[PDB]
Amino acid sequence: SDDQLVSMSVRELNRHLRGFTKDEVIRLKQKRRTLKNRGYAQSCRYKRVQQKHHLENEKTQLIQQVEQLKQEVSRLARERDAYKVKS
Amino acid sequence: DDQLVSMSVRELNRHLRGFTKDEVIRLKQKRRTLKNRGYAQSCRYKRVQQKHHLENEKTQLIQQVEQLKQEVSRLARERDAYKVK
DNA sequence: TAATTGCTGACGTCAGCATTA
DNA sequence: ATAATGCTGACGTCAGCAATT
Ligand SMILES: [Hg+2]
Ligand SMILES: [Hg+2]
Repeated sequence: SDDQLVSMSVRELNRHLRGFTKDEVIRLKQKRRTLKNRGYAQSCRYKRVQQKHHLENEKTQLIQQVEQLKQEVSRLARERDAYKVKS
Repeated sequence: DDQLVSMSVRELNRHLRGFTKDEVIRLKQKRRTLKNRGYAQSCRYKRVQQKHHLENEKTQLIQQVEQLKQEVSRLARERDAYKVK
């Protein structure tokens, strides 16, 4: 079965490929990789979405960090201005 | 041939005039399939370009928060100079 | 009221690079 | 040294949307 093909032990599978011709063995060995690849690619898509968002979220954080540091610059500059004049 | 993707509407329709309905259906599809193959290549290109622009966007920020930190720690000592005076 | 076009999200394939058994 | 596994970049199909024809 397709499902059973994807799911069995490295050994369990070998002990089940006995009667099948050698060229045929490879076809199903390729089928196992191909099938397993279908799974990996899916999981990769999810991960990529997570990674896309993460970078997006970093950017958000860096921007508010920029605002806040600018807001600090300005106030530290108000104090320097007022103290510069008295001095 | 596969340069079927090349010929324009006007060029193409006239090319089609010889063929049967069924043949037309087949060729028109191969065209969209071919045309789409190139479209996909475009979407990938367009994507790397804007993937980069984003990398630069972050890099310019990671540094912008440096001159800002340095600018504040500069204004710290400069404000104080006129504070202590 | 169609058809064609261009683009993009999502998939499944395949090649490569490690990592693991 | 083999074989298998998982992940990922890039690709080609296909669907379905938007905007032209
Ligand atoms: Hg990924
Ligand atoms: Hg794109």
